[PDB]
Amino acid sequence: MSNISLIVGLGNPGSEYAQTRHNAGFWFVEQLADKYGITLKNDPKFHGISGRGNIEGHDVRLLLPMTYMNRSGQSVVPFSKFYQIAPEAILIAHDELDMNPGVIRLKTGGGHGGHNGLRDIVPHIGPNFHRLRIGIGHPGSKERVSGHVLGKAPSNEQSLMDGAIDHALSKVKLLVQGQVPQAMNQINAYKPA
Repeated sequence: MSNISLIVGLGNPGSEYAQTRHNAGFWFVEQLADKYGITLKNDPKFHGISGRGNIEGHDVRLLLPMTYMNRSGQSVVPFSKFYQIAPEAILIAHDELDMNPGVIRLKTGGGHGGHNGLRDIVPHIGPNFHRLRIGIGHPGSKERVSGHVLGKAPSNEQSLMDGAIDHALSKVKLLVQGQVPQAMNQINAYKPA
């Protein structure tokens, strides 16, 4: 398998969206960056914030599009093309409505599953990148999906998500070292303590 060399977190820019569920991807990558001392800087050429540094012995790029969620491909696509990074070396972390808080899965391939950030990316780089699906829960009905992803979770659900994100963080070494099947087993087995 390919080592993961680019890790992307999906979300919206600005303080008003920083704590919302739809930024789950941003939480993972920001926390990963600070865990390893990687600095995320403004990178207007690619419509995002990005960084590069050593994670567990591998040189890894980190990216947060600043396009707004539904336009995320305007950053992920030219960035990965410029550095010639194949989809198979990419992991994209994102909120997953179809899984509850505290559930987290690593997935390879497939389509966007209705996720409007992934909808903007699959068309242009294809589906064969890896995804870290961070469960944010489903509110109950189609009509409330937007207010749920665009809202801040209560502290109980937030702890569940943070516990799930902490677990995936501990598996990133397997991902960057090319061990994707092991990482998938070990991430996917998580259940809150």
